[PDB]
Amino acid sequence: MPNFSHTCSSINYDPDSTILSAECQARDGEWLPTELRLSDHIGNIDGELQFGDQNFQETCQDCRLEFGDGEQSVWLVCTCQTMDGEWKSTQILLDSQIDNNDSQLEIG
Ligand SMILES: OC[C@H]1O[C@H](O[C@H]2[C@@H](O)[C@H](O)[C@@H](CO)O[C@@H]2O)[C@@H](O)[C@@H](O)[C@@H]1O
Repeated sequence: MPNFSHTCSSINYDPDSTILSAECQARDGEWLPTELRLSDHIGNIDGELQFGDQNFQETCQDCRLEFGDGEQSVWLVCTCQTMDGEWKSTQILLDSQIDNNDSQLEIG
């Protein structure tokens, strides 16, 4: 269902504190800024990235968003260390079971 793309603009993601910042329009038509911490639903699992877990940037580096053919989407890729200590590249699409209300930001 709907995502924070068209509803919000100026998608920012700091790789240190992993916080997503973007301006969204409220029901009153007013524009406000919102922040979100993915670490809450993203953790490391034997070298892979999955939803439901937490604490991932601590064991991962080079996190960066990537725009596809249409700037209406950005994709999250990060290198996460494995339990043996090896480094591997994983990928994950934020667009999915996540959405933002007109004036509030909460999972759908
Ligand atoms: O911050 C603790 C860390 O613990 C768990 O991760 C394990 C493993 O996947 C990691 O590769 C190594 C460190 O490189 O540590 C543990 O053995 C996870 O619960 C992870 O989410 C958490 O951040």
